[PDB]
Amino acid sequence: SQFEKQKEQGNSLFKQGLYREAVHCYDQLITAQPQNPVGYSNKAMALIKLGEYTQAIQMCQQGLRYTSTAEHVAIRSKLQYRLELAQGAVGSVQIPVVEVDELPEGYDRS
Repeated sequence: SQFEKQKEQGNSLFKQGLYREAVHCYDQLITAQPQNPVGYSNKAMALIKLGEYTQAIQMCQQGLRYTSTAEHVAIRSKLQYRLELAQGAVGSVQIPVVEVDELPEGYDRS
């Protein structure tokens, strides 16, 4: 029986820029024992990273149910912090980290 092993082994994947795998690395906590907010303190940060803010808020309000104690004194406010920003990014973009652009097909050829 384990929990932190599968989750921590994807904390890097969440930071590699391939977030689709990183969602799929924190979902097993919400199914192994959802009685812990940490399962909603990393998925709740990778769903937003693809653009699924709509699903991230549906996880923030399901992790704040498990921060009733000092074992999660910061997660108690990190799911709120992201909820407090998902309602302004589910249809807008002012915190991008992987956006891209090209030339106007008329640049100075240099």
